Amino acid sequence: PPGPPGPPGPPGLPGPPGPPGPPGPPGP
Amino acid sequence: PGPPGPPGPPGLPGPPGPPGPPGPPGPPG
Amino acid sequence: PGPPGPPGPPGLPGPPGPPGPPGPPGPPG
Repeated sequence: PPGPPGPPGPPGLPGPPGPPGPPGPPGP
Repeated sequence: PGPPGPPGPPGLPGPPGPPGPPGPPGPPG
Repeated sequence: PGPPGPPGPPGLPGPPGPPGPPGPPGPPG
């Protein structure tokens, strides 16, 4: 009969970049 | 011999993505 | 039994990255 399932695939791509960070500190 | 088995399971999710861009400028002094 | 099947497909993309860092100080007052 057929062989067993192959091994797991490789890890996926890295995730996409996150969103922009928060606004910065009040100016001087 | 028998035929080859089915394709294996999908891989794990990839790693976390990188930090997003720097935020916008803060409010004026 | 036949040989093991082909390797599985790639996983999904990883989780989106975290928010970037805070922006620069705003203009002077």
